[PDB]
Parts: sequence; structure tokens; C-alpha cells
Amino acid sequence: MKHSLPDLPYDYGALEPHINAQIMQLHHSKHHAAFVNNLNVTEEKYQEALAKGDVTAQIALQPALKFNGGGHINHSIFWTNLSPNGGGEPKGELLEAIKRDFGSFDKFKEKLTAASVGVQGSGWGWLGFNKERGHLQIAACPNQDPLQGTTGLIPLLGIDVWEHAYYLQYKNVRPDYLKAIWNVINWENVTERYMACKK
Amino acid sequence: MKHSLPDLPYDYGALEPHINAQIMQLHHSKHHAAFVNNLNVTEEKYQEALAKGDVTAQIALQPALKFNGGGHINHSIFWTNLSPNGGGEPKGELLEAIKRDFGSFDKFKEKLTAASVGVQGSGWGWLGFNKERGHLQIAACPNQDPLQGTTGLIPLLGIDVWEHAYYLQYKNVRPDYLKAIWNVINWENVTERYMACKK
Amino acid sequence: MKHSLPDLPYDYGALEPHINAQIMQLHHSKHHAAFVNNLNVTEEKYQEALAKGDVTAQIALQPALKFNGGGHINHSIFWTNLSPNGGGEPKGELLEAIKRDFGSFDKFKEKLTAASVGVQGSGWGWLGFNKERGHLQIAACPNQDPLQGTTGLIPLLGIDVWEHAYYLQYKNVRPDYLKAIWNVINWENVTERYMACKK
Amino acid sequence: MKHSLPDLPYDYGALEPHINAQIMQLHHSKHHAAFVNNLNVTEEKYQEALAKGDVTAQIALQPALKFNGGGHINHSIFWTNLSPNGGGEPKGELLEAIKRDFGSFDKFKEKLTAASVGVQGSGWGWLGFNKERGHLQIAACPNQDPLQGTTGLIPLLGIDVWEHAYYLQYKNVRPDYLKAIWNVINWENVTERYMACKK
Ligand SMILES: [K+]
Ligand SMILES: [K+]
Ligand SMILES: [Mn+2]
Ligand SMILES: [Mn+2]
Ligand SMILES: [Mn+2]
Ligand SMILES: [Mn+2]
Repeated sequence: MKHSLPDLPYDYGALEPHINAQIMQLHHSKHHAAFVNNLNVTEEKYQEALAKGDVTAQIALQPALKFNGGGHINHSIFWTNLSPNGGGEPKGELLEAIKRDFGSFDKFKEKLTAASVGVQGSGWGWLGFNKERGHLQIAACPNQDPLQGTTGLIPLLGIDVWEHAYYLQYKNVRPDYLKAIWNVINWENVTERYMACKK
Repeated sequence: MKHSLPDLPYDYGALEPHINAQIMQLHHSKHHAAFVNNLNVTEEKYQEALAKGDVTAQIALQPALKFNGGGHINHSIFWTNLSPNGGGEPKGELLEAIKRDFGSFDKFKEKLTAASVGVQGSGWGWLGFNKERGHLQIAACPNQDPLQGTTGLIPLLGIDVWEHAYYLQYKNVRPDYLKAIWNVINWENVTERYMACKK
Repeated sequence: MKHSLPDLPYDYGALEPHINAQIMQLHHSKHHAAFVNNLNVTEEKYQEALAKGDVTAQIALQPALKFNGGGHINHSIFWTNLSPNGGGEPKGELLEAIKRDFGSFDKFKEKLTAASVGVQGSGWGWLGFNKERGHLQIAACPNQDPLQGTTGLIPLLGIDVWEHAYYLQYKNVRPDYLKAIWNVINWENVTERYMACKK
Repeated sequence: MKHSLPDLPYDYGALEPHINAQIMQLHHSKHHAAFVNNLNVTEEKYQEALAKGDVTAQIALQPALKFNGGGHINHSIFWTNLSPNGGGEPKGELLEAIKRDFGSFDKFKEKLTAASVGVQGSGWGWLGFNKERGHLQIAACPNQDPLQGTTGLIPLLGIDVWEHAYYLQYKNVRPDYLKAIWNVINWENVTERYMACKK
């Protein structure tokens, strides 16, 4: 199929001052681009191995596939979760679900911040939808392990806590980044993803 | 391409009294048969996901692929590593490599037994060949993780320490099984695998 | 402080025909006994390493501590989760929570069975209580990884799917064991653990 | 015992232009300092749990202990592995061992670079000594998992490939960092660590 790097839905500087333009440009044009390129190389090798019945080769390719495939999945969602027009609080049924499942919007922010701050090493914090239980759920994922492929939860909002997501601007202080990012959450997109889950 | 269950190269009772016939029949005709069938099912699902560029589906299939594919890889080697004509010590260049890399055959036996006894949960102990270093090497693998796909070492001799490999006969006493298995190691096969590495 | 092997609260043959006496005696008097003894050995080594500030030694002991400590935690709960007086359905608030969180008791049984059947290698299926969300939750754990220590969920009902839990009687057919075990679930104990959570 | 942040054996700018002073200052005074502080907090909680026989609490503390304890172990070695007076090639028996085990010094550099470049996510590349085999060995470790505590190999030379080790200067281009770091390897320290392994 040949995966492609999706265009960013805004200018690299559109999320300033919360995420600076240098980070956005590196994150999209270098990090995400590399995931796409390496995913395409890995998928081609997997097709060769499947055609030959080389199970050893398939298994040896799994780390690169999950890492670059997961990186592509996660970053593709991440870009749509952010917006220069973002921030504030969601409305409608998503806000109702947040209050129901987490108590309040403020308590939800505390819980998702805590999950994202708690990642040791590289990883992601997620607000997801549990289809079987029919409610929201917070989870963390290591490295580039993607939410749906590894947990079954449908991703609604992801917070990248790899050092490349914040280090140039916030250095070691991940909590300052986690506080800033709330100003650019695209609740319109998160709402669209949530509504798609229900019926 | 479709993987197939290899026939056992000897009678189910050929390894008695070291591994009883009930274990051999269950291990081959039930456990390995399930791995092969589930591998073919997983590979077909992966081919579909690859054709659609569904990376989430590919990643969700990785555990089943490594588990069932590794199960097929490991057990296919295992049956050839055992023989009613086995036991004793290897000869020729394999024996020389064992003495060179481990000090003696007895010291090698201690190291492979220790790796196999040390597995917590299900897994395998392996004598492998390190192609880059050009020498033998011992490693342990969890569950059905196969040696070459996860470490790059070429498998020479594998010891299955899943409970289904010994429990009916030896119950919880894994060391009794490890002591018995040395009497049925097919050093002719281990030598063939070793000589193929040095080509 | 020294951990001790709890006596089984019933006869080794009390769960027949669902779990035979040979399994119960081996499972308790051999498998659990080894976990307790190895836990005490590991804890003593950890106390020495902590006193010396030997972080390398502490980290090297982590696998044995989680394996044997988890083994002790899990099996101590497991014996109380089973009873000759078991089977049937729970009553009162636990039944209400099951219907509320899973739809029905039968749907809950399907979800916990699926989690337990889905374990690849050794592990456990759990019904737990999520304190932060205030509701029930199903999770699976690998090897002897204990539920609360690794997920934060409070354990209510655990299903051991290590091969030593069923192999002598059910051989490779784990689903037959899972079908049988429902006849001996001690819902009185599961209810007590649940009520302690809502205090 | 109360672990302490070791003084750096040189000025924060002593490794320029290969690793800039801002990185060295953040890496030591923020990242390593945090590992030490969090290690001390975690060890105190572990002492409490050991005194109470709370195995659940001990296991829940394992991730923080390995992460911060491993971070302390790894960075303490890393600082001594570098020097403004470094670079070039080792001499004496260490050089003899490198030629013997890897073919040449240049081939060793290629192998350690490849292991360090190959880390997906956060981690480390290591040249270690295998006491049982009596020879050098290259390995990679994820996150802050320390070499000796998780593999048994004695650390000789470590290459930190966490993004915070290079990102401010080299951005996403880890290979440029891996090339530059060879100019500051303190082969006198690596030789001391190697000689300590033999007899
Ligand atoms: K016979
Ligand atoms: K009875
Ligand atoms: Mn990222
Ligand atoms: Mn097996
Ligand atoms: Mn058990
Ligand atoms: Mn570092």
C-alpha cells in the first residue's frame, strides 16, 4: 500500500508558545518521516518472508514493525488531536462522559497528566474508549506501542512523552510540557473520535 | 506456502524410560499440531492486514505470530534434537568447540542445565551458534520466543522446559527431567546443525 | 517477618471431580511451598543488598522476587477463591456490580474465561476491583506477576492457567479446565473481598 | 546508605565539541540527580515494605527501583568512561582482547555503534566482559536496565542513547553523536575496568 507521511493540519508554528515550531518541525519532518520510511521498508521485508514461509524472518522483523508502525499510528493521531484553535474544555456527550467516568474535567486532566508523567522511558499517555465496557479509560503505552493494537482501546487523545516531544523547549521538565499542552487540545477532533465509537 | 506438522522421526515410546509415550504423543500430536494450525491462521490474517496497510491489525497479530510461529520453529527443531539413538557425547569438531568455548563437555552440560532450570514460567534453554563471533553460545528464551528470530543465534540444541514437556512423568521436579533428557540428545543432529554453520 | 505456607482450607480431594486430588496436593504442597521458601530466601538477599546499597544486587533479585512473591500472593488468594461449597452465582451487591459492569453474570463468565484462555504461556486471569474508578475490571497477568502489584487492581477472583493447574487431569485442553472450575468458585470469599473494597 | 550524585570528573564543557556543555550539565545535574533522589525515596519505601512483609508493595516499587537504580548505576559508569584527555585507541591487553574478540579496533567500533544505533526507544549500548566465558561481549539494554544486574556482564564502556544524551546538539541524528563520542572515550578507565575483571 505504501504508507505516506500525512500533512500536518496546521503550520509548524501554529502551536506556539506551548510547543515551539522547532519541535513540531523536527517531530513531523524527521521523526514521523523516519517511522513512515522504515515502516515501508519493514513491510516489504515482511511480504518477502511471508511468501517464503520464513517465520524466523517474520519474528525478527517484529520489533521494527511495532516500533515504526506504532510510531506512524500514534503520530498520525497526535497531529489531529492538537490545533491552534484548541484548548478549553469539550462539550456535549464527550464532556458528559468525562464527568461520568472521571468525576470532573479537572479530575480527568489530573489523571491523564499523572499517567503521562508516570511513563519511565519513552512512551505515550492515552485517553481511550473501551468498546466492550462502553466507557472512557486512561492507559499508558511504552515506546511506540500503539493503543488499539496492543490494548484494544480506541484512541481518543494521545500525549507523546518521548523526550523529542518536549526536550528542546522544556528540557527535563516534562510536567511543564504536560501543563502547556492543554492549551492546544483539539476537542473537536477528540469529540469526533468519541462519537465514532458510539454506534 | 502452508506450514505442516512434521511427523515424529521415531515411535512415541522410543524415548522411554526418559520421556514417556504419553508425553511424546500429547506434545507432538496436540501441542505442536495446534501451533502449526494457529500459525497458518495467523499468517493468513497478517497477509490480509499487510494488503490493506492495516498496521493496527498487523501489530495486534504479533503475539499470536511469535507464539505459534515460535512454537512451530522450536518444536520442529526439538524432535530432531532427540533420538532413541542419542545420549553420550558428541564427537569431532562439535566436541572440540564445546571444550574450547565451555571448558569441557560436563561444564557445558552444567551451563545449559542451569539456563533451562532458571526459566521462570514457560520457556526453552538453547545451545546456539553466534555467527558474528564464530563460536557457541548458551541462551534462554521465554514462552515460545524462537532463538534465531529473537537473538540472531543459530539453534543447535533446544531443551523445552514448558510444563507440558515433563509434568505427566516428573511432576514439579524439573531437574529430574533435565537429568533424564541428556540420555536422548541426538548429537548426530546437533553436529549436522553445527557443521552447517561453519560452511 | 517470615512468610508462611497457608494450609489448604479443605481436603485435597474436596474439589473432585472438577480438580482432582493429585493436582491439589502437588499444587499446594509442592508448587506453593516452593514459592514461599524461595520468597523468604529472596527477601533476605534483598535486605542484605539494601543494607549495603548494592543496587546491582537489588535489580538482579527483582525477577525472583516478583516470581516467588507473586507466586505466594496469587496462590494464597487462589485457595480461598475455591471451595467444595462453591459454584453457582454470587448474590447481593457483587452480583449487582457484575450485572452493572459486564451486562450479566454469563457475559462476565465469558470475559473472564476469554482472558484466561488467551494467556500464552503461563499466567492468570483476574476479576479485580478498580479503586479509582469504583468498578470491577478483568485483567490477565503473565507468569506469577500479581494483580495489585503490577496493575493496582484489587484481586477478587483469580484463575490459574499455568499447566500445573490442570494438565494431569485435562492435558492440553485448557477450556475443559475452565469449564470445570466454575463449579468450585467460592463466591462467599469473592464477595468478602469485594465488600472490603467498598469500605 | 543514602546514594549520592557523584561529582563529574571534569568540567561540564570538557567534552566539547563532541558533547556540548548544556547537555553535560543537564545530564548530570538534572537527569542523574533525579535518579539519585528517586532511588533514595524508593529504597526507603522498600525498607518499609520489607519490614511489613508487604510483597505487593515491594513488587509495585520494582519499576521505579530498576529505572532510578539503573539510571544511577549506568550514569555513574558513563561519566568515568569519558574524558577530555580521551579518544584514540586503547593499548595493552584491552587492545589485544578487542582484536581477538572482534577482529580489529575498527570492527569493534562498527559493532558497538551498530548496537547503539539499533536501540529503539531509550537505552544503552555496552561493551562488557563475560566472566564465565572470559572474553569481551557487546550488548544493548532498554531504558535504564543496567548491564550487570540484568545480564551478568561486567560493564566496561557504555554509550547512552537516550535522546537527552544527544538531542539538544544532534537532534534526531543519533549516528552523528555516535561518531563524535569516540573522540572522548577514556580508554584509561575502560582498561582499568577490564584489568579488574581478569584475576
Ligand atoms: K519402547
Ligand atoms: K472427595
Ligand atoms: Mn513522538
Ligand atoms: Mn513444548
Ligand atoms: Mn499455580
Ligand atoms: Mn542518560
